[PDB]
Amino acid sequence: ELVLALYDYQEKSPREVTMKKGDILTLLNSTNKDWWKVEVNDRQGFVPAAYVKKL
Repeated sequence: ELVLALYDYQEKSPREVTMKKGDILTLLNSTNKDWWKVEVNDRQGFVPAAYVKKL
């Protein structure tokens, strides 16, 4: 599944990754309601689920 980044997010912990608004990310795990695991080109980690939209 692909998600679209609606906002910029800068990583704030070791498990997070950074994304820019408009990035299309690969969604790896959306089992948590708040934090989803994504791949943003050869990095994998968590971003806030509210800040992305599934395509």
